[PDB]
Amino acid sequence: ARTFFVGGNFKLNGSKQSIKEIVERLNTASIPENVEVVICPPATYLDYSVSLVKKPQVTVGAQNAYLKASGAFTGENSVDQIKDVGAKWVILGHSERRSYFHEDDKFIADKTKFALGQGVGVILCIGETLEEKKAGKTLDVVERQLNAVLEEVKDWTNVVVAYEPVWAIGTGLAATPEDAQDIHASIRKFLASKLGDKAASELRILYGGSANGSNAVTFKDKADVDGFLVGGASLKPEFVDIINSRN
Amino acid sequence: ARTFFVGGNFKLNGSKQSIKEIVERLNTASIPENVEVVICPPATYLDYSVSLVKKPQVTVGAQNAYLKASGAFTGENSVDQIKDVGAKWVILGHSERRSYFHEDDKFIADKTKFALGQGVGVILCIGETLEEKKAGKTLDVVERQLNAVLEEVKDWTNVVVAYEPVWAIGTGLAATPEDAQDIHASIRKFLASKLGDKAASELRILYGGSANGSNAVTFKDKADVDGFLVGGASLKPEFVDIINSRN
Repeated sequence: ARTFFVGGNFKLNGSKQSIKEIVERLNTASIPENVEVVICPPATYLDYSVSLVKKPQVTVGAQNAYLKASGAFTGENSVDQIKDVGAKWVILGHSERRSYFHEDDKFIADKTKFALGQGVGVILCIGETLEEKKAGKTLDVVERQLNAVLEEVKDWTNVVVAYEPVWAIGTGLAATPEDAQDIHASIRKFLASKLGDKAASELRILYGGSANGSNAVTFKDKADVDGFLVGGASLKPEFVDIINSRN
Repeated sequence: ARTFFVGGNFKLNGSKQSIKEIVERLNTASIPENVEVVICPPATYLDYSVSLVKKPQVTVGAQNAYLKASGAFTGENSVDQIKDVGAKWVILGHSERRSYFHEDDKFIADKTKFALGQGVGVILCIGETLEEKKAGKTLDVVERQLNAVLEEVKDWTNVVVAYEPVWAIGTGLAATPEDAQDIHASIRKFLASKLGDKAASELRILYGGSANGSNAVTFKDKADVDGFLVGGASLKPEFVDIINSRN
């Protein structure tokens, strides 16, 4: 009893035309009532995407936001503006911000605090690199990453956490569901100790690697994979296959 | 040439409601004929804002964008998606991005090139800090910032440059119109050594300092300040009088 959650990170992808299509396709599909989908298009299409959604199961979120609501912060996205057009989620700490935009763990910590504070949900991204994986420093990083927000955030009833196998992206290594089962279970235990087994038992831990149409079922029987944070496949029709990979 | 340009950068501020009132005011205002006005809302509101302007003189721009149109850059803004939505400009290099997100000179130059590729125009920001000003290295700071862009783009038909005296912000220090004239004259004398005087005499150099309703009027008769990159004045009734100042 953890509601299956499916998130779709469009990344720097979409157009009014393609998004329309993407959303019109949900709206229109058979999707369980008891699944939680959140689509996260560029900030440029947030208002627009909202307009378009008609199924109770889906919401939209932003792919980043700052740690202040307003002020002199040219080029950022605010959680106030994201709630203003009806978005309900924010993705924080994605590997692409961590690497390319060198957001540190305290940055994300602060960003998470602030957003949960303003009433928006947070999809928090953790995971290690190849270098880091090869030195078997995987549990280290991930608890280090989680520890920084644990410092600021005491509640977590509105956080979903997604693990991203960064070592498995463009490296030529592949993550199996067994790899994922393992790491999530582990992650869970860690959080059980900091938060209590009740709070940890209800928290969703999303698998964040290459999950797609063909795969998604592969992970239907892994008890600690509560859903997915999909990349490329979210901009495609296989997206709906994912949403139904359980039944 | 040198048609007066007035960009209003809203920074992280606005709601659907308030961007409606500022546009409406703009729609009904009796502001001059050859005047270029660009409003710069939060990404969240570009579509919407475009939808409301009905005035040949006013256009819209974004506050920052990546150096790629699409891909795996979660959280970023794309010049192509800014285009799809109908905005025409992007501010690149603002002191707030150069500082808190530390966009170095080369990133800026890279993003200027690109956006031009794609067809949007750029409001390129440059400015020295105080410390740099104290060392009397304003001219070297500004040249160095501009050269990075000269390196990559040789046609600035589409670039207006914004001069921000970051050293007059917060500091207790104040920039005069005469200050402005001096500097602009100097960055103009310098882009001519490199872009030929014709190109230079056609380049609009804006004052991105604290320009408001009440002092906008003091820069008239400053021959090298072709306009303004306004700030908080932007979200208020007096943006209009800034607009009508050259009159």
